[PDB]
Amino acid sequence: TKNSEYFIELEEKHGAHNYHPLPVVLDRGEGVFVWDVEGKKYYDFLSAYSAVNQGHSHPKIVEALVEQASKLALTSRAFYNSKLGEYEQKITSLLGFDKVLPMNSGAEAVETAVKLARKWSYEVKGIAENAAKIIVCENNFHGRTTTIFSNDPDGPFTPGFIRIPYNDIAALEEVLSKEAGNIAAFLVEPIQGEAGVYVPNEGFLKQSSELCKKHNVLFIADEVQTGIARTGKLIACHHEDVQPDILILGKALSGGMYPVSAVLANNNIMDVIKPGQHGSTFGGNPLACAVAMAALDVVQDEKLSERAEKLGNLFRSEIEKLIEKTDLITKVRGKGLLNAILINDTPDSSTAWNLCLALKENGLLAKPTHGNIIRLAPPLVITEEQLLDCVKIIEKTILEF
Amino acid sequence: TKNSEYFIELEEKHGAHNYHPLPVVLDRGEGVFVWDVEGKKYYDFLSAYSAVNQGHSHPKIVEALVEQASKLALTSRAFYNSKLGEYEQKITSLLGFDKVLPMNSGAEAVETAVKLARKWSYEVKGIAENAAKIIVCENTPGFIRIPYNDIAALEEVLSKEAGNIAAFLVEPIQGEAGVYVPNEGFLKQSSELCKKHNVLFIADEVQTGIARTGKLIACHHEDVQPDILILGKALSGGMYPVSAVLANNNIMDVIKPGQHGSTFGGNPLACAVAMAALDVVQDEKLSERAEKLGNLFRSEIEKLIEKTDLITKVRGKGLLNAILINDTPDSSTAWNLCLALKENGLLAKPTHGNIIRLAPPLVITEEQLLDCVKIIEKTILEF
Repeated sequence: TKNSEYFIELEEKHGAHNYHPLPVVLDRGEGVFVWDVEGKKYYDFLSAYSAVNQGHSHPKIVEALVEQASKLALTSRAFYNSKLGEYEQKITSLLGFDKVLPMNSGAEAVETAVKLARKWSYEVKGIAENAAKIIVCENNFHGRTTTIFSNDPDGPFTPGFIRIPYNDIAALEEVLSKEAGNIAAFLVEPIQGEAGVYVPNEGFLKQSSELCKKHNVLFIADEVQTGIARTGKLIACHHEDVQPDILILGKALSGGMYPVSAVLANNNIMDVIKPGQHGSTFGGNPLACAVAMAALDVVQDEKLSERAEKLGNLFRSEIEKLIEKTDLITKVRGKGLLNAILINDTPDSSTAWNLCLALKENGLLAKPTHGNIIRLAPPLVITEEQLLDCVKIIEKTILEF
Repeated sequence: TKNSEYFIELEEKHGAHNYHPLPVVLDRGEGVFVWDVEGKKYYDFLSAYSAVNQGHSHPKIVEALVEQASKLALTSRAFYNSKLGEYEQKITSLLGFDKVLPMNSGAEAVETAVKLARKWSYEVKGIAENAAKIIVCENTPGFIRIPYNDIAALEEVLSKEAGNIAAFLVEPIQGEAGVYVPNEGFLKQSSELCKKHNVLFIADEVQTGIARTGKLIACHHEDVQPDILILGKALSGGMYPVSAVLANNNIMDVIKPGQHGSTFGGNPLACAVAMAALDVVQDEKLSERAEKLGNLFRSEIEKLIEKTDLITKVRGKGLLNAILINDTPDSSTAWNLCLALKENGLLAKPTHGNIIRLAPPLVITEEQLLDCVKIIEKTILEF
C-alpha cells in the first residue's frame, strides 16, 4: 500500500505546495546511489544541490553522528561544549584563518558575513553605522529585504546594497572608483549556481579580490555551494590564488548530514564581534561539530578535490563530444564536478523536464533549473568507471530522445 | 592535557567572541543532567533555551536519528523523500491543522509565517502586494509595533487600519526579556479581535510550544486555535534544527512553487527526529508533567523568596520560569548567583542582567525538582 504514490499523496494533502520535485520518492542512499521506494537504483546527479559531496550515508560521517548523538547534541551557547573548540581549531588551521563563527544554514552564514563586514566597516573603516553598502551580483538576500517588504520582524534598489552584473570587472571598478568610501564589502560566489552554473571569466575572482584590497573593501567569497572540494580545490578561491577576507561555507561542510555553515575571517575582522547581540541556539553545537569534522576528514583523506578535478575534466570532455552529436544541448559549463548543460529550448519549454524524466528511467537523477538548464553534479566519491557509465546513460538518453 | 580550560582557550583563540558563556565545558548529557570535562554532574536548568524539553540524549530520539541517518539523510526538495509525508500527516493531525510547511530555524519559520500572511492578505483579503502590514509586540517598515499584553493598543490599531493589516504575530508568553506571562484572557481576546477585523492571528510558539508551558502548545491554555502556528526548538528535542509553520487550507491555498528553496527543510532525518520527539511528549505526558511540576516549583521558590532579599519574584507557566534578582540590569549579581549555582551543581544563565531563567527538561521528576529547589535555597542562603 505504501508505494511512491502513497507518499506523494500524503504530501499533497498535508504539506505546503511550495515545491515541484521530480516525481521520484527516495528512501535510501549509499555513496553515489539512491533507491526509490519501489527499489529502483539511480545515480544521484544533484547531490542535494552540492551538499552530499562525500556521498550518501558515508560510514565515517554516520559514525561521527551516531557517536556524538548518544553523548551530547545541544547545550546552546550559554555553556561551552567540548567539541566546538576542537572543530574551530581544525577548520581555521585547514583553511588558513584565525577564527570561525559557526552557524546552521547557508542563509545564516551569508547574513552573518554581511553583518560582520558592516561592523568592521564601522569599527575599523569608519563608515556611519547605517551607511555602509555591500556590492552583490545576485539576490543573495531574497526574502529578507525591503525593496518597495521584508519578512523579518526583528529601477528597483535594495537599501544597503549595490547590485552589479556578475562576471563584470568594469562594473566593479566603476563602483569602487566612485564610492569605495561607502562600501564595506563585495560579496560574490566563485561560480553562481542559482540560475544554473555561471562560471566567470578566468581571472575574474583574482582581479575582484585585488581591486577590493586596493580600495579598502572586504572581499567576501560565498562558497556555500562551491566549497569543500566540489570544484576541484578545497575552496574554489584556491583555483584563482585568492585568499578572501571573509569565507562563507555551508552545505557539504556536513556532507548533508546536518545543517552546518561557517564564516571564517582573521582577527583584524572577526575581533569586531563582541558578546551581547541576539544569537543562534544551535550554531556550533557538538553534534554539528562532530559531523563537520568527519566530513572534512573524508574530503582530505580521500583526496576528493583531486578526484573532482580529474573526473570533472573527463566529464566535460565527454559531454562536449556528445554535444557535437545532438541539437538538444547548446553547451556544458562548470568546474570540478559542478557542471550543467544548457538545453536548446526556451525557459518556458518542457524539454529539459522531459529529458530529466528520461534520464530517471535510465537510472540517473537530475532536475532542471530555470526551465532549460540541467545541473549535473554527482557526489565526489564517484569512480572513473561510474562516471563513464553515467556519461553512457546521458549519451543514450540524449541520442534516443 | 585537555581539561576544561584547554577547550575554553581553544575557543578564545579560534572562535568568534560573540558569546560569553558560563565557564563550564559540557561533554555529556542524559535527561536532566549534563557532565563537564572533569566529570562533574549538573542539573541543566536552561534546556538550551527550551529546545531540550525531552531531556538530553533521549533514547527514542537518538534511536530515530541513528535509524534514519544510516539510511538517507538528505535529498533536497528536488526529489521526494519517504519520511516527509508521514511527518506532515502526523503533526497536522496532532495539532488540528490542514497543512505544515517544514523549515530548519525559528527565524526561518517566523519569516515564512509573515510571508504567508502577506500573500493571504493579497489573494484573499485584497490588499496590494507590498501594502499589507503585520502587527507585532515590543520585546522596520511593514510592521506595526504595539506593547505586549495590551489589548487596548491592539484594538486601536485594528480600529484605525485593519483594512491594511494582514496579521497579528504574538508569543503566548514572552521569553526574550525574561518570562512575561500576559494577563488572563489576553490571547483569547486578541484572537477574537483579529477574527472580527478579518486579520490573521499568528501564534509564535518557537519557545512556548511542545509541552513546556503545561499544554502541547500554549494556545491550548487559552482555547485559542491560531490561524498560523509557528513551532521550533523542542520540535526536535534539540537533536536537529527543525521548525514548522502550520495553517489550514484557506491560508495555505495561496502557496505555489517558487524560485528559491530550502535544501535542508523537510529532509528525512529532520522528519524522523521530529516524529520521535513528538512521540516522547505525548507518550510520557510531558505537558501534564510540566504543568504539575511547574506549579510545585513556583510554590517552592515562593517559600524561598520569604527567606531572602536577593529574589524579588518568580514568574512563569509550566516549566518555563524565571526569577527577578533584586538588583539593577547593569549589575553583576545575577551572573555571580549563576556562578555559585554552578558550584552547587545547577546550571543557569542570566538574561537582561538581573533575570535568571529556570527551565529544566520536562522529564525531571518530583524528587529531582525538589533537590533542585534545595540547591537553589542553599546557594541563595549562603550567598
